[PDB]
Amino acid sequence: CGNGMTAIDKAITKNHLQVVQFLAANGVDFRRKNSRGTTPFLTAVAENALHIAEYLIREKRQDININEQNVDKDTALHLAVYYKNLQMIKLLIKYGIDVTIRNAYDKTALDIAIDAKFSNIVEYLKTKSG
Repeated sequence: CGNGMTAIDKAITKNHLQVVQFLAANGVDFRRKNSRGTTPFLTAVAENALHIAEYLIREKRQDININEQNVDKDTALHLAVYYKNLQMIKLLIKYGIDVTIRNAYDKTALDIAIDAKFSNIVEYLKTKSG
């Protein structure tokens, strides 16, 4: 639409599934990045769309790699924890998220967890996965 402000971002913000599924069937380029440099699924995670992200991860396993990263090289896990959500982070964990890929700004999760006041997510990380 211009200046990297694609309407799919606000469509995900509205949190409606029909148009999102129609666009996914049409073949939207997940490799293409917006002005912010974030992939459409990363944008959907940043918009806190549980059902849209769930559909994108379930029916597009082969379309988008679990190692695929944006320009700043971040996974959806940190962006999801940024909104303190729990159910969708458990869903992301049970999909086998990658934690062994590079990152740019180089801040870990344990150190920020000590002095950033989130408990349930980090305890869930330590409980089962490991």
